[PDB]
Amino acid sequence: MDIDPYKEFGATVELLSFLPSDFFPSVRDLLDTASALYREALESPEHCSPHHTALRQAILCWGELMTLATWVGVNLEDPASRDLVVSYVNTNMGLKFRQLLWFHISCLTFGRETVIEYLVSFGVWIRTPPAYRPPNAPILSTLPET
Amino acid sequence: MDIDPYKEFGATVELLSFLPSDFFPSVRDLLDTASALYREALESPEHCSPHHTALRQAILCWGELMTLATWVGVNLEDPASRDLVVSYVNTNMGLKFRQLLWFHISCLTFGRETVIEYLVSFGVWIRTPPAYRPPNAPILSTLPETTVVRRR
Amino acid sequence: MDIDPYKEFGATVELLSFLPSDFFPSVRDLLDTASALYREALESPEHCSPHHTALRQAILCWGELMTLATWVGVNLEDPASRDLVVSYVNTNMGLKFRQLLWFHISCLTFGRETVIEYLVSFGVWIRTPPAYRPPNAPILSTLPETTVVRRR
Amino acid sequence: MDIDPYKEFGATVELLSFLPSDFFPSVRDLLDTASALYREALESPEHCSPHHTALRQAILCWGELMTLATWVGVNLEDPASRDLVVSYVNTNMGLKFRQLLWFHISCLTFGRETVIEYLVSFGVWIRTPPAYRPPNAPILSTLP
Amino acid sequence: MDIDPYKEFGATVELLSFLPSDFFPSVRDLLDTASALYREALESPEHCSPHHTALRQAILCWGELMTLATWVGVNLEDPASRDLVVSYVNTNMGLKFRQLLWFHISCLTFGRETVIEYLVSFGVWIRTPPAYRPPNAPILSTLP
Amino acid sequence: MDIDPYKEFGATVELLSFLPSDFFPSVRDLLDTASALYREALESPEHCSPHHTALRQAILCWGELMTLATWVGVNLEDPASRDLVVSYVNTNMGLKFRQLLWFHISCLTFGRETVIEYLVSFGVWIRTPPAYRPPNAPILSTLPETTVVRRR
Repeated sequence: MDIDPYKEFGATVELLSFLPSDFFPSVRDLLDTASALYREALESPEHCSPHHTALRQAILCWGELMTLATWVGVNLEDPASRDLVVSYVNTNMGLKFRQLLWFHISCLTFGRETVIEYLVSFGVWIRTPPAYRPPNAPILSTLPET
Repeated sequence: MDIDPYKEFGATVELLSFLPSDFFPSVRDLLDTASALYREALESPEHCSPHHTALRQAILCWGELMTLATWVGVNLEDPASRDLVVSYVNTNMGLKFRQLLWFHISCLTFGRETVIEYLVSFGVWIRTPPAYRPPNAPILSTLPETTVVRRR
Repeated sequence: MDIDPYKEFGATVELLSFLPSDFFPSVRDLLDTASALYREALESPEHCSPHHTALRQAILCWGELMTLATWVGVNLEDPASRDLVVSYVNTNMGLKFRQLLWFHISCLTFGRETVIEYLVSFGVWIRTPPAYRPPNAPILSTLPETTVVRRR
Repeated sequence: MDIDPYKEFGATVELLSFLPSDFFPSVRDLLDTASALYREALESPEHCSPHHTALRQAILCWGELMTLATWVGVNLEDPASRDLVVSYVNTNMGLKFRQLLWFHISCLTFGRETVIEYLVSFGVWIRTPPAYRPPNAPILSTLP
Repeated sequence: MDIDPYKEFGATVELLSFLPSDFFPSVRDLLDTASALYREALESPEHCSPHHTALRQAILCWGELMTLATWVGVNLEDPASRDLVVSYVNTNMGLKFRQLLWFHISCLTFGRETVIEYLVSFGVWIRTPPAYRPPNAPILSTLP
Repeated sequence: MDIDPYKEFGATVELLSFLPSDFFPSVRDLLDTASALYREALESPEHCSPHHTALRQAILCWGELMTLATWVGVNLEDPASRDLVVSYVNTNMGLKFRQLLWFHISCLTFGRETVIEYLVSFGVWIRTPPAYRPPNAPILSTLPETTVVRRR
């Protein structure tokens, strides 16, 4: 079955690929951000939003993957195999999780539509040659202008 | 951060613990049932209900796990380490996926409250000692077992 | 082309694939039943329903296959080839034809919405492991108590 | 069981017997035409018409027969019987499939009336003796 | 990117594949016809129709390719590669240009419906076996 | 024939010929942008606008040119001829294609009347000699202050 994790929200894996891989923060900062801002709501027994349920599923899966990594670290008897698998897991699933968490945390903080607008603007600016674009990179902010 | 995947639906992992680990069907049967009943909803561009969102997330994760399994299948030379990894992944994640799929599929077809009522009935019947259990264990169905329809 | 024969009727190959091979009667029983109940309607030049058209095509196809079986049985000098061909044809196409005939006859007798529900019930009951399965399957029948008394 | 596939559609085998067996095109051209013009409908979840229903069953049946042709090609070791079976299946059932496909494709494209009057007429042209038969055989066309 | 040039106009490559490659006229006859009938419109400052837009781009592209054919003819010294390049450019891209020009010129002259029914029908005449194919192949005409 | 591709849109080759070669992004950027913003509209079977039709023709033309580049790269035995042909094709047609794609994408994003004014402004500023030219060119941008705050 062909399922896209962003289609229910209107976003596409073709819109997220548009930004460069090095843009997204590390998992440690995104998990800390989530713990700081939304821990209580996530543990709430109500369906606050579809964003909360997606975050809940993604966090539990990452936990299970980390448990698997630790079990491979105790069980697996040779250094090359354990090293190879720890690298593979960390890099590929970390990048995927990083994109998904950044998208949902930004949608909750700034509004999904506003976040998508910011994404498009930033992608467009990274294509424009530097002599012919505004000098400061676009950033999301929540301070008032006054 | 401590999250329970059932708690937003008003069940608990402890309530499901009443079911024995070998109760749940195989992964292939659950995926076949989902393919038969719900493909068009799951693909559709609407958040029809929280159950569809949860199913969507679970399926993608299982898919990525299978991809990793196949990648380990190519990459590692030593058979024993890859065999250990594959057996671990299949057994441990398979059982968890099996439970979550059974729960969300049953809640969609029968109704979440109806599924909770079954769980309770199954638990009550399994506590009874074997010398006194009636042989008709509870099962979820929509029909009288002896349904007769007389057509004109 | 890829086609699902059931999709036009709102069922799927997946949903029917849970029925075991012991469930279907013999081809001789199904042809007897189809004739005894519907010969005149089938021979009518009217589009009575899509079920009638599907039954018509299938019957003629099986007739042609039986003609092929009689031809191979005459022409080939080697009994091993004859036996291999006849056994393959009878077992595989007879089982496929048996499933399709049972589906259309049941839809005509009971009605589709009813057949969908009964099929779903069977699929749910059969996936239950035998240690927990109640001993008697769901039955679909036109005689509820097999005692026939003067109608009203 | 007195089962004529054209009878529910208002023709008969006997009427269709006016066309010689050499007339009908190859199975490949018919399948190509069907794939080009009706692929979407023949795979959609509706009975658009009974012509749509009959075509689906026929296609699936040819599929099963071709699958059997593949099984025979592998599992019999005597080449002579294997060839005899393949040649018989292709020639005899392919002729019937070609007739049925041509009839339903033509009925969908031109309409029953257009096709059937055409049968009755091509027939009239073929009964004419060679010395008076015009070289332009009748042909179906939508151009006014 | 799933880009079929006929799809926005209600045909497909697959339908257009009924015509053999020998059928389409030479590029010179098509360009002569376009110059004789639409030179004024194809050079006026309006989008009279999307057929007018598609034709302009195609003509400019053929122009650039022919300019490249002139540059290759001068700047490569090995004659064998120079000839191979010229022959490849002319044969392969000229076939595609001929198909596209024929389609748009015909759609402008006779109208989409007239052209397309014609495709569906010429196709029907070609699938007929040689022993029964009438010698008069279908042809587009405006005469009543 | 002689044709101006811009004349149907109310611009001319002359007006655009003032833009320098350093102004246009790479072809890889423009194809990425065109896909990311308009793939579904382009694949729609509807005449959304003449801009869509022009973009469609150009994309297919560039695809065919790239096919030619791969063919020449295989078939020719002499690397000098290959390099001369590939470099010519890439530089001249890539620059032409880059200009046309930038024009149509900008017209779709900003709107034509706006693009005309901006082009005229650039042409006026660029013809000024550098000793008197103010140091920063006119900019056309969708983000005025590159600080993005919750919309109204």
